[PDB]
Amino acid sequence: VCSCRLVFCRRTELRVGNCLIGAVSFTYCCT
Amino acid sequence: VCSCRLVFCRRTELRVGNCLIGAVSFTYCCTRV
Repeated sequence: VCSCRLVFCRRTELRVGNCLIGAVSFTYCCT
Repeated sequence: VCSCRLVFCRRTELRVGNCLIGAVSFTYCCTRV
């Protein structure tokens, strides 16, 4: 499952891309 | 729950932004209420 986080992904996740919400790039993380 | 979809969200969902994955800009969608 994936989560849009603020900065870091969890130790259980890898960064797959960005989640862009109102001109700000959050970090898209998947297990 | 939120999802990355191609092109359109579902009717019952809120379009909240985009998932940028590799070359593709997907639509970031979340379930309403």
